[PDB]
Amino acid sequence: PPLDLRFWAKERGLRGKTYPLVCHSLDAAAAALVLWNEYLSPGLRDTIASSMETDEEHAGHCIAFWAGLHDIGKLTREFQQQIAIDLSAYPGEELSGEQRSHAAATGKWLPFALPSLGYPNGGLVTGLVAQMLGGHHGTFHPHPSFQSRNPLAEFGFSSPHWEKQRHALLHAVFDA
DNA sequence: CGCGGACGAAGCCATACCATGTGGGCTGTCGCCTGGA
Ligand SMILES: [Fe+3]
Repeated sequence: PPLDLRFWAKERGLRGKTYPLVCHSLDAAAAALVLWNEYLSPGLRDTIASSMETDEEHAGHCIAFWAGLHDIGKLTREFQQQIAIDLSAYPGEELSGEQRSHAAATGKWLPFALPSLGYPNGGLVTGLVAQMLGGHHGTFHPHPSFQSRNPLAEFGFSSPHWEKQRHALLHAVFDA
């Protein structure tokens, strides 16, 4: 699916301009890498890399992709509808009023989409990383507790259009 | 001297703006008189 550039990532004090979400995800991941090489100490990187059974190369790669996903939860409807943006393109997912923050949205959606990329479904690694970046605003949220065998739809993610776009963004930052 | 009644001693407290649609049940009338049935 062709990725769209209408979705926002930053709106405060832009004098009427909108910033694409994908560019924020990517430049964020880049910040993760450059800080992973220039800022962090080699010994601490030995600590983290050792604790995660991986090496600097793939550990840095992983956390870079994770930073690139920090704000993926912004692809809801209450998030972009905050200002006048045309949403009639993709129907469904009407306003329920859960007041979820984008960080909560990502923290609750990641444990069920990324398994197509290889993380073990229901495992621990995907959980810790999911809540880990999902709490990117200082407050961590609990692990997803669902009672329906279709968790994606019970959390309010039922439109195949929206899900197809966020999967597209996921894959985009994944090969990037 | 023996004692009633009343109080007081604490353990407690609590950084990345908007809405509401409803109802139904009670009252009595004449023209009067003759004729025919
Ligand atoms: Fe964020």
